[PDB]
Amino acid sequence: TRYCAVCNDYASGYHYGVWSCEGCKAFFKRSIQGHNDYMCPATNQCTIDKNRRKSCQACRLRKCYEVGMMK
Amino acid sequence: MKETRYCAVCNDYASGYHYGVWSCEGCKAFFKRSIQGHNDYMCPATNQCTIDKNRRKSCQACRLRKCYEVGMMK
DNA sequence: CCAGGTCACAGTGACCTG
DNA sequence: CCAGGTCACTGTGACCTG
Ligand SMILES: [Zn+2]
Ligand SMILES: [Zn+2]
Ligand SMILES: [Zn+2]
Ligand SMILES: [Zn+2]
Repeated sequence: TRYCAVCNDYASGYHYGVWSCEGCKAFFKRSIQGHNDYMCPATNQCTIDKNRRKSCQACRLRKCYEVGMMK
Repeated sequence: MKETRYCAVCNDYASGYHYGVWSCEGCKAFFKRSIQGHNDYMCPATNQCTIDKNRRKSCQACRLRKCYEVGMMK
């Protein structure tokens, strides 16, 4: 029992370099294909979790990189 | 004197006066859906998000909050 | 006018393919 | 096993209807 390094949902495998859910995986995936900068609605410290992850993409991506994800 | 109207909620161009405040089509539809039943809205931060035109799709909780704050009434 | 409907559209994530 | 694809679902907001 492994948990997403990004949001802590249950991981599905080791994706882009860390343990991660299908959600963070695909998100990260989408991200590297090109995207306008994201915007945090608050102060750049959101709580990324299983639910809240859909809300702050900016924080999600940041956390994506922080925990390691890379192509 | 006033050249334009702005959305009391998000500050984007207002389109009419909906739910009792000048509002954009976005905030109007948002509020509409929200009053149409139970809502599980969450804040990803501390319940003090900035709702503007770019951050509006981001926190539905705070958006609703301001909807009510500024006067919207069903 | 406005309220409430509608629907093309974009992000999402579970699941498939290779 | 995984990366990268797919696509059913869902929330949005621009528009329409009554
Ligand atoms: Zn995750
Ligand atoms: Zn954030
Ligand atoms: Zn608005
Ligand atoms: Zn919020």
